[PDB]
Amino acid sequence: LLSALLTSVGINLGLCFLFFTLYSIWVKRALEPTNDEILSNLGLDALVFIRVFVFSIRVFSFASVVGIFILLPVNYKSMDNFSISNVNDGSNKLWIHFCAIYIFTAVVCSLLYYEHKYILTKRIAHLYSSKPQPQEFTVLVSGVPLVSGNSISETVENFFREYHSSSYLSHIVPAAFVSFRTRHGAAIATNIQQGIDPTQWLTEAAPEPEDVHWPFFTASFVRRWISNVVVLVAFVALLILPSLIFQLFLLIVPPIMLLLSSMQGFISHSQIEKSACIKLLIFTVWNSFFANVLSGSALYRVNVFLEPKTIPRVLAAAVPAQASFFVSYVVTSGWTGLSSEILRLVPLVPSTPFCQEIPRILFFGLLGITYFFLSPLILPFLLVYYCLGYIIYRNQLLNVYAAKYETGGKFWPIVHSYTIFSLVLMHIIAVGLFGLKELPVASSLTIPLPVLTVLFSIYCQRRFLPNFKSYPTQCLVNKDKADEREQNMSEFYSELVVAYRDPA
Amino acid sequence: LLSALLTSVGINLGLCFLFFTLYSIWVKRALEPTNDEILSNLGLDALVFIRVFVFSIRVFSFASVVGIFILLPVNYKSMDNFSISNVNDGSNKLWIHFCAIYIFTAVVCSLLYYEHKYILTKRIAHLYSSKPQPQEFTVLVSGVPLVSGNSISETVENFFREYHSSSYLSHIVPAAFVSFRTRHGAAIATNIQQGIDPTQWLTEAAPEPEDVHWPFFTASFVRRWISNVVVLVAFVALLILPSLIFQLFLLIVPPIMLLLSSMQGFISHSQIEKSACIKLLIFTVWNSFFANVLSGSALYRVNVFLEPKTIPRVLAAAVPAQASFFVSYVVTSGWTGLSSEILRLVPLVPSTPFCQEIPRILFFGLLGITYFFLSPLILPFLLVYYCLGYIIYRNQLLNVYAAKYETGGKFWPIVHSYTIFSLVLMHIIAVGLFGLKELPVASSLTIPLPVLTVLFSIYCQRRFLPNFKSYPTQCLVNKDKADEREQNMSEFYSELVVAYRDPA
Ligand SMILES: CC(C)CCC[C@@H](C)[C@H]1CC[C@H]2[C@@H]3CC=C4C[C@@H](O)CC[C@]4(C)[C@H]3CC[C@]12C
Ligand SMILES: CC(C)CCC[C@@H](C)[C@H]1CC[C@H]2[C@@H]3CC=C4C[C@@H](O)CC[C@]4(C)[C@H]3CC[C@]12C
Ligand SMILES: CC(C)CCC[C@@H](C)[C@H]1CC[C@H]2[C@@H]3CC=C4C[C@@H](O)CC[C@]4(C)[C@H]3CC[C@]12C
Ligand SMILES: CC(C)CCC[C@@H](C)[C@H]1CC[C@H]2[C@@H]3CC=C4C[C@@H](O)CC[C@]4(C)[C@H]3CC[C@]12C
Ligand SMILES: CCCCCCCCCCCCCCCC(=O)O
Ligand SMILES: CCCCCCCCCCCCCCCC(=O)O
Ligand SMILES: CCCCCCCCCCCCCCCC(=O)O
Ligand SMILES: CCCCCCCCCCCCCCCC(=O)O
Ligand SMILES: CCCCCCCCCCCCCCCC(=O)O
Ligand SMILES: CCCCCCCCCCCCCCCC(=O)O
Ligand SMILES: CCCCCCCCCCCCCCCC(=O)O
Ligand SMILES: CCCCCCCCCCCCCCCC(=O)O
Ligand SMILES: CCCCCCCCCCCCCCCC(=O)O
Ligand SMILES: CCCCCCCCCCCCCCCC(=O)O
Ligand SMILES: CCCCCCCCCCCCCCCC(=O)O
Ligand SMILES: CCCCCCCCCCCCCCCC(=O)O
Ligand SMILES: CCCCCCCCCCCCCCCC(=O)O
Ligand SMILES: CCCCCCCCCCCCCCCC(=O)O
Ligand SMILES: CCCCCCCCCCCCCCCC(=O)O
Ligand SMILES: CCCCCCCCCCCCCCCC(=O)O
Repeated sequence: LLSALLTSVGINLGLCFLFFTLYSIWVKRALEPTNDEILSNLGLDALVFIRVFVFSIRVFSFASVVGIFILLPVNYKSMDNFSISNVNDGSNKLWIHFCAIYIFTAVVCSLLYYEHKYILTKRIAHLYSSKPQPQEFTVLVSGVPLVSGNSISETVENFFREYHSSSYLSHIVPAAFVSFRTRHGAAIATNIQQGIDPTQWLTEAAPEPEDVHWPFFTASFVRRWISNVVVLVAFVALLILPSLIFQLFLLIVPPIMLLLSSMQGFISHSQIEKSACIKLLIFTVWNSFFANVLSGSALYRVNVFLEPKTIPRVLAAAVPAQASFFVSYVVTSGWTGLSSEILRLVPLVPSTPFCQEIPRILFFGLLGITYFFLSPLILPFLLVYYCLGYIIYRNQLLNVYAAKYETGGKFWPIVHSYTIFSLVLMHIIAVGLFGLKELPVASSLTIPLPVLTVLFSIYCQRRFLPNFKSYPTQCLVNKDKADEREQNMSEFYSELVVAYRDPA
Repeated sequence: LLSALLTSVGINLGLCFLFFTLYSIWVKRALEPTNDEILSNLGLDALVFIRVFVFSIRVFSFASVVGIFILLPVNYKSMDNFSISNVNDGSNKLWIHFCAIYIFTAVVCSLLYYEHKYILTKRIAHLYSSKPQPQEFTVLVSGVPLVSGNSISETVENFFREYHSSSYLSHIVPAAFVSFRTRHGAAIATNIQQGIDPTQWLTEAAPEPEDVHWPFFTASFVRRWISNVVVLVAFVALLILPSLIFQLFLLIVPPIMLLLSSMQGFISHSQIEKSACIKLLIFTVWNSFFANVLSGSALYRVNVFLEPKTIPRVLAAAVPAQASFFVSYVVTSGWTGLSSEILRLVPLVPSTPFCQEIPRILFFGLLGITYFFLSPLILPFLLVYYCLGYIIYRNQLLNVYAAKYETGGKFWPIVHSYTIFSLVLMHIIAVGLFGLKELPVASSLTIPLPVLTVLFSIYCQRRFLPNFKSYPTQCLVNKDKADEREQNMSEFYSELVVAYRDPA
């Protein structure tokens, strides 16, 4: 089998060039800038995207070295002879895999810990050095009460003038954009329930003026609730070398998810794309990983996940068999993805690659973590993909893309949570596998690993993640005070008050 | 069997009097006061307690009438001949039970809707008419940073003076009680993350000065985290007519749960008792309902709940058989509970009956809802219990109890959530039972009932429940402004600043 896999790779390389030819009928410039240049020139989303690649390179450089030089010779010309499945049942060499599963997990968790601190330092620093933006001082208020004898405008200003008299500026219009004097003031309007009735006078931080999903305002509350039901139904209906054809059809799914999320009741394109990103993560895990591992009907797969006590064995006995599939998958989707982006085949639309690429990076990471333990020969393919991606994307972000919004580093929590999922899924597989390999002690001793990993995640959920949703009082106050001395707020406020005028 | 059940009731009545005799070796006065007198004289917790009884009386007066005059004759001298189990398999009379399950559920949900509105009206009104209390303006800050060259006191005042300069008053002491000028000010300190690091400068509204669990402050953060692990372990270890003996041992469980919760890291006796209340709800559901229904070992019961697709049949086939058990249980625990309280056998300690009685009321409600559908003859026993309870407790709250704290109506969310659980469990049983009774159409059509019930619950979770955790800006501001005209805040503040002095 190894020579067939190498042949497949050669075929895919040949296809790459044939497609470039049909279409027609940089490294130093990408790598030299440092991360501080990325934060100043592109911003936090670009920086997180790059750090996701760095994280993956570190995770898999480690995994590749251990996988290839320590575990691979234990496991060991078919691909299978290099997998854990070639280890004798009951073997004490499985304790090497056991140590590796805790060390690898500890390393991944350590790397996540590091990235959380790194990214937050950059995020707090970004706030302190940046200029004030209209979206930082503006709240979108919705569910404005219908008051006889009064317009929506009158209802909104009376509410905010009465309850936020020290911070209210002005507003524009059953919803309105309300401006505040300070970031802290806006935080209060969005963090503390406003009216007696919590389902009205709803507050959310405003998106950028240029990122407002203006069609949002067309629908009434009932009308948009009806549409979000339709979106969910359509999403589920969507969920429920010829492999190239498969990949080519996957290339149109992101557009589907975006148009689908656009009618779900979001107020911004950032939310629509983030929502589509999440739908793609769900979609890819279901339609690529579980669909190929748990081969069968959609009903069969659903029934598998209704019986938790058997999941470890269903996956431990199903996943290893797909290692050769996934090498092909990664190579095909790898070059399809990278060539598609270089040649701009998608618009031939999101202003950034995040919606479509974060799910590719993360899906590959799922396979990397899962197969480090089970079949290490996948790891060098993933490592090459990530290294090429890193070079290519540093160039594409600097010279090709033109983001129409900034979301701080709000994609980072996706990466964290998805990574914990990848580790936990792998741990579940390992528990099941040590069971199948007749090493029940390891199977039992590995139960605490998912638990500690989840507790680690919870620690991070309480310790780091809240700062990606909002900034704390200490931070916002220090900046509001700095702005009072450093920024010309008397002009900022004149822009702020008309920033959200509907440009029509 | 019916004559044996009547004999058992007669025996229990005889035992009641024998026990009163050994111990020794009002209705108009309880019922005449209205709910406004309860709110003014006893407060919101007493009012909620009474409304829980009113809710149960209305739920079971309805259920008793339908159960006894509509379903009972359909079902129909053993007790079993009056149960749903006596209905022919495949019978169209099961559509009566089917209609009754939706009507009953709609009625219970309607009654919950009503109570949520009623209770909140009383809660908002209570806030507007009451005098300011020290606990409304005080925040307990914990996780105060260790700063070289500075005391904890210095660290706390510098943080609040710098970030809450418009509202800070004073504080007393790795934790401190910090006072604010307004309720809104305190709300900001407790609702918005304070420091950069969310695990430090933690803020929580202070409990009453007389309700502070002072031992809390003895432990360091690590030391109390160690203890809460011990509490969980001890709790689980506790979880894992001779029926009187059983009930008598259950009477010591509340003391165990209270001492157990006292070392878990709570800051007040209100939290300890509420925590114990929750542990008792968990304990009773596990050790009384599931232990008797799912007869077997603890491991067996745990395994039952690891297979969701079979739960409906395991319970549908197990619960109906216990109807005679539960009639005896309700009668025995009913008189044991009421006589124990009248004679003060528990102190021969909580200042109120809430910790111990809310779980009795709610457990009985679980049985009422479950057996309305399956065996209606239980319902009159529950109805008598609730009616006697209502009379007895109105008297005990007015003349016997002396609460050492006020928690608003914070027990109400327990009642809501527990009630939704009771309805959902009953719906699960009904789905399983219509399956067992060969009426698969009803089994299928009942699936939406748990779903709508849960969506109703979610609606209430967003619509009503947040107001039981805190008051909204509109409410707090209207009151802070009223206090500026109506209350002598210049004296309140002098009491506020020393209110939490450790009385030692
Ligand atoms: C059998 C298949 C369908 C299982 C997949 C479901 C679970 C295990 C995975 C798939 C993708 C994941 C999500 C991706 C993005 C986000 C946004 C963040 O703000 C909170 C967590 C959250 C919401 C993740 C939690 C867990 C998740 C929902
Ligand atoms: C077998 C398949 C379906 C995987 C197992 C699913 C369960 C047991 C595990 C795997 C990883 C876990 C998640 C890891 C990260 C986060 C982010 C936070 O915002 C909420 C909790 C949340 C979302 C966890 C919930 C439970 C979780 C989804
Ligand atoms: C098989 C047995 C162990 C099942 C029992 C577990 C579930 C179904 C029940 C038992 C008691 C219930 C709880 C009682 C009190 C409260 C406090 C409130 O602020 C939020 C909900 C919450 C936390 C309830 C949610 C559901 C609950 C946890
Ligand atoms: C068979 C036994 C174990 C019962 C079934 C358990 C599940 C499916 C259901 C029954 C009732 C439900 C609960 C009803 C009320 C609340 C209060 C809110 O604060 C959080 C959600 C929460 C806590 C729900 C979560 C899920 C729930 C616990
Ligand atoms: C198993 C032990 C060996 C471990 C070897 C680890 C090597 C890691 C190399 C990571 C290089 C990442 C460079 C990122 C540069 C950047 O910050 O953009
Ligand atoms: C197990 C065999 C492989 C050994 C490990 C090889 C590590 C290769 C990755 C080095 C970091 C490259 C970072 C990307 C930018 C670049 O190409 O310079
Ligand atoms: C293998 C299961 C456990 C997973 C969790 C491992 C987490 C390890 C990282 C946390 C310790 C970080 C210590 C940093 C100290 C410093 O600041 O120098
Ligand atoms: C028996 C089948 C098991 C699989 C069930 C999968 C359920 C996943 C539901 C989506 C959870 C993520 C919610 C996203 C919230 C958001 O938009 O930020
Ligand atoms: C065997 C199947 C089990 C499936 C378990 C699915 C668990 C879904 C968890 C949803 C998490 C949603 C978190 C949102 C947090 C946020 O709002 O930021
Ligand atoms: C307080 C936080 C607790 C977190 C617990 C997270 C548990 C996630 C599931 C991982 C363990 C699954 C093990 C199944 C073993 C089996 O039953 O065969
Ligand atoms: C039952 C034990 C669960 C432990 C799971 C790991 C949770 C993370 C522990 C903290 C790691 C960071 C240590 C440095 C703390 C500091 O100096 O701030
Ligand atoms: C088969 C899996 C079903 C899902 C149940 C297991 C997941 C339990 C939830 C764990 C995440 C808890 C997130 C809140 C953390 C916190 O307390 O701050
Ligand atoms: C099945 C249809 C018949 C329904 C009959 C319902 C009778 C309900 C009686 C409830 C009385 C509750 C009195 C409570 C007094 C109070 O507010 O304290
Ligand atoms: C199905 C047969 C029973 C018929 C319904 C009987 C209703 C009895 C409850 C009436 C409300 C009593 C309220 C408690 C205070 C009191 O006793 O006056
Ligand atoms: C049987 C499943 C559905 C359960 C949910 C039923 C909820 C019914 C109560 C909501 C409607 C209340 C209308 C009140 C109108 C008014 O204010 O007069
Ligand atoms: C397989 C066994 C199924 C039973 C699992 C029961 C888990 C119940 C855990 C307690 C949930 C309630 C949390 C209370 C939070 C609070 O203190 O307010
Ligand atoms: C078949 C077994 C299923 C068991 C499912 C248990 C679900 C537990 C839900 C816990 C709810 C905790 C809500 C706390 C809300 C709050 O903090 O106020
Ligand atoms: C958006 C909120 C969704 C709420 C969904 C709540 C579902 C709770 C479980 C009740 C239905 C259980 C039916 C099991 C039927 C079976 O599989 O045999
Ligand atoms: C898929 C449909 C789910 C419906 C579940 C019931 C949720 C409650 C609906 C609102 C009931 C109250 C109606 C009165 C509204 C008002 O006038 O304020
Ligand atoms: C076998 C049961 C396992 C538990 C999974 C079913 C319960 C799903 C959670 C439903 C409650 C959601 C509470 C949040 C409501 C909201 O969005 O505001």
